[PDB]
Amino acid sequence: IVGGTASVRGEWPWQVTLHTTSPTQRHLCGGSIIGNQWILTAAHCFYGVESPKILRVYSGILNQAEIAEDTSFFGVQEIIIHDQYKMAESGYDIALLKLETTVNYADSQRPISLPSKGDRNVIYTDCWVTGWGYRKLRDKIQNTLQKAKIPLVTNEECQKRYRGHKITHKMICAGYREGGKDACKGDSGGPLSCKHNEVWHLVGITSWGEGCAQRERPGVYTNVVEYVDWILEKTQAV
Ligand SMILES: O=C(N[C@@H](Cc1ccccc1)C(=O)NCc1cc(=O)[nH]c2ccc(Cl)cc12)c1ccc2[nH]c(=O)cc(O)c2c1
Ligand SMILES: [Cl-]
Repeated sequence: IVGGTASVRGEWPWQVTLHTTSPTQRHLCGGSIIGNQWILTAAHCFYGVESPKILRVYSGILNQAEIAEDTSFFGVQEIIIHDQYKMAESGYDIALLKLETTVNYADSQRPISLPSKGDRNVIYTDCWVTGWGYRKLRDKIQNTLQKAKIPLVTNEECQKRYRGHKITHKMICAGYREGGKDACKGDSGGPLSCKHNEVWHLVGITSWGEGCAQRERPGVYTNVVEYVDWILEKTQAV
């Protein structure tokens, strides 16, 4: 996260840190708890991941220092990537992780509500992006979960800012005209969370951008409301 601040413990209790054990253990991506056995994240996080067996999900984490070899984690039973996903910049950057055990909800870890299809008209004015990513384009993974308030931009505006890309209605953008605050490397798969009427929704998934925090380069997020049928369909049994 560029231009953000340290979070309070438990203010983002849907936020997970997804780790890989290969070759040694490190943070890979963000993700959101959406159900007792379900993390929602970005499809591009699994480039070159051959097996779900090298994945570990940590919940209720503020600082990465909390993760040691004795720290408990959720194993991943199944990675489900959207079958139309080819790569982040051309959309469909959405994946589900089916955990091996279920999350026991608490003030430290519980789920975020998916957007309603009826919410497509709501103008959100209280949106935050969170993560352990870089504080600038060349940098490293941060210890403490950062947060940044960032206004959504319209798809017409965002399209103007990426004339070499096709910014579709299944993408949503957010950023300042002058830059300054943004997601950056390490943040992807994490939530773009918008509070409306005292209720938080999972409006987007951190996907990509050109650079981090540049002027006239909004962050691009998976537009979650566009995938509520896909999520329902994929999270059923057998
Ligand atoms: O590059 C990373 N993530 C990329 C995506 C990715 C994920 C997994 C493997 C390869 C690449 C990212 O966050 N991508 C999102 C992203 C990148 C960027 O440069 N600018 C942005 C501007 C706006 C928005 Cl919304 C997103 C971005 C990434 C992930 C985990 C890491 N762990 C480490 O221990 C050390 C790292 O250096 C590291 C880097
Ligand atoms: Cl472009």
